[PDB]
Amino acid sequence: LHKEPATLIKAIDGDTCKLMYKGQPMTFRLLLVDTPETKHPKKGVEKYGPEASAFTKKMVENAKKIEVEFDKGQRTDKYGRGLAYIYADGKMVNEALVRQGLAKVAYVYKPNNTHEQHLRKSEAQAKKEKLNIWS
Ligand SMILES: Cc1cn([C@H]2C[C@H](OP(=O)(O)O)[C@@H](COP(=O)(O)O)O2)c(=O)[nH]c1=O
Ligand SMILES: [Ca+2]
Repeated sequence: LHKEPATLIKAIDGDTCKLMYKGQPMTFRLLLVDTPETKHPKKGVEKYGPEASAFTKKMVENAKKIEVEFDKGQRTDKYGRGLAYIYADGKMVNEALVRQGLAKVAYVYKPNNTHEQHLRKSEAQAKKEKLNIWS
């Protein structure tokens, strides 16, 4: 995979944000994970949703550098959101969230699953430690 620079425009929630990519604003959705919902009425504000948003927001807003890394399959979903692993100063937001128990490994669609095992080992550690979602 290859990392590419991006510029934070606006953090929306734990797993969705707007970034300037290739001189074009677009919303991105984190690959392989799912932070709780805070916008959709069908799900309501799920437990830990706000916590996940705050964690992500702090992480991306305080970064000197943001990079996006597409996987080997499709680069956008049906809603036109970019699908990537996002790094804030070299730290993967997707993993950071899972490690804290603020996200679950979800939507594993191949061939977009290069980092699946890494994220799963982190989720296991969070459950093991009974963190947030796993408390
Ligand atoms: C992470 C991801 C989400 N999605 C879709 C699945 C869900 O569609 P439906 O909305 O039709 O259920 C939605 C979940 O994202 P949200 O957590 O933003 O809702 O986005 C993909 O298509 N591919 C992906 O890799
Ligand atoms: Ca979500």
